[PDB]
Amino acid sequence: EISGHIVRSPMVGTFYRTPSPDAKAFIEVGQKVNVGDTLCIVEAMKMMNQIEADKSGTVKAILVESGQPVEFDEPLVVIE
Amino acid sequence: EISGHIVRSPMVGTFYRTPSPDAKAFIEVGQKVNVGDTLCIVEAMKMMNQIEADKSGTVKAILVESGQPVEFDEPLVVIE
Ligand SMILES: *C(=O)CCCC[C@@H]1SC[C@@H]2NC(=O)N[C@@H]21
Ligand SMILES: *C(=O)CCCC[C@@H]1SC[C@@H]2NC(=O)N[C@@H]21
Repeated sequence: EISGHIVRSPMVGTFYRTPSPDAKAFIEVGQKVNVGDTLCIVEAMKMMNQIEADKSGTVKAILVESGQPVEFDEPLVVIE
Repeated sequence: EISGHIVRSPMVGTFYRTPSPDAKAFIEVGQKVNVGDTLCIVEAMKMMNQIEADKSGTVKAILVESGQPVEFDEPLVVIE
């Protein structure tokens, strides 16, 4: 059912929506993003990987909640 | 940009995706739901309101994370 371009995790770690515990989220559903825009962060033992959009579009859905563990290739964000 | 049928909060309270702190979520993006299916819970001072689907379709997006406060009429879930 999930149609659109799916941005997947490039690593095993913990998913975060924000640049810090007190900051606002990089993106929200309905937001337009451009190639290169940071969508989220996946962290593993303090190694923090900033996941960027590989194509421009609108954020259709965010599939994981902040603080949740993600696997390699796990769907994170859908862009339409 | 958010196209589809939007299920909104009927009250001011706290949004929860699960029936208990240790349970799995009622729904996930991509899941097909039928009228009457529970999508989430909004809680205010232990008054727990189970939000049900008013139409059948596929969950396109979930707009709030568990434990976050929601306002009256705030968009919660999008059904396509
Ligand atoms: C390390 O274990 C200390 C906490 C690290 C927090 C980082 S900053 C970027 C991520 N966003 C967030 O909310 N927490 C993560
Ligand atoms: C009251 O303040 C005690 C905690 C109430 C927990 C309830 S059970 C249904 C909701 N889901 C969840 O994860 N927590 C909420």
